[PDB]
Amino acid sequence: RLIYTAGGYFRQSLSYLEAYNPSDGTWLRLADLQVPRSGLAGCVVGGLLYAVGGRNNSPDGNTDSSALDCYNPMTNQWSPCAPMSVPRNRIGVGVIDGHIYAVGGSHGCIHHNSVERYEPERDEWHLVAPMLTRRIGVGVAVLNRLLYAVGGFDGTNRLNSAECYYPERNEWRMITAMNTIRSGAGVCVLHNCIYAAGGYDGQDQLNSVERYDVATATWTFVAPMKHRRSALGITVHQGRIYVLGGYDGHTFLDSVECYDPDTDTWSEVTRMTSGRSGVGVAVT
Repeated sequence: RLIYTAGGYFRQSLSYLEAYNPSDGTWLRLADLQVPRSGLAGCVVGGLLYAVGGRNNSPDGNTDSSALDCYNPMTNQWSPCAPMSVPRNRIGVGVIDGHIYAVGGSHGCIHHNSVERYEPERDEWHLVAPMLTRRIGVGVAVLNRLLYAVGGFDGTNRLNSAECYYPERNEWRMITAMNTIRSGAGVCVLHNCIYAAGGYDGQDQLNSVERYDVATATWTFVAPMKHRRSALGITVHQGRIYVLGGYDGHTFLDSVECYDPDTDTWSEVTRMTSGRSGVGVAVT
C-alpha cells in the first residue's frame, strides 16, 4: 500500500498524482488529474482512489469544482464520476459503509453547511441533513460509522467546535469542542481516536495536535508536530499518521511528518517532490 497525494496548490492549482512508499522512500509519478485542483479531498472505496471537490485556480480562471473523479491503480487511469450537487472548495469527506460523504466547503462566497452522500454502485449523489454549522476548511473523520466534522471557517469566524452525524437518524449533534480553533487542519482517525493536527486559528498556523476520545468525550493534546502548517494533507498508514505539505504563513511545505502513537513522537520522513498545500490524500 502507498500514500497517494492528488492535486494541491503551489501558487496555482496542481494536477499531480504521486504515491509515496514509506518502505523504500520512493515517490511514484502517476496519471495527472484531468483538471488541476486544490482544496480537494481524497478517499478510498473498494481499492479506488476518489478525488472530491476543490477548485481550479489557473492563470486564466478560478472555478470551484463540484467534480468527483476516480483513479484505478490497476490501470493507472482516471475516470469521472457523477458530480456533487454544488461546488465545494476546501471540502471535507468521510467514508461510511462504502459511501462517500462530502461535507461543507465553499462555492464562491457561499459557505456550505450542506452534506451529500455518494453511492459508487449507483454512481449517484443524494443530499443528507445539513450540518449545524457552515464549515469550509473542515476536517472530517469516521469513527464507529459516525461522521465527525471538526473545526473550519463559517465565513466570519474560525471554529473549534465539532459535530457528529448519525446516518441512521439523519441528524447532526454537537460534540465537545476542540481545545484550539482550527481551519484547514488535518483530521483523521487513528486507533480509536480522532486526531486534529495543525490548521489556522486566524492568527497563526499551528503545530499543535489533539485527539478526541469518544469514551471520555474529551479532546486531549498530544506531541506537537515539528512544523506549523495549515491546509495540510493527512492520512493513516500502518498505524501511523502522515501529514503532507501545507502552508506556514510564508512557504508551501514539502515536509512530510509521521506520528508514532506508541512513542508520542513526530518524525520527518520524506519531502514531496515539490511544496504544496490543499492536497487530497489517501492510502491504497
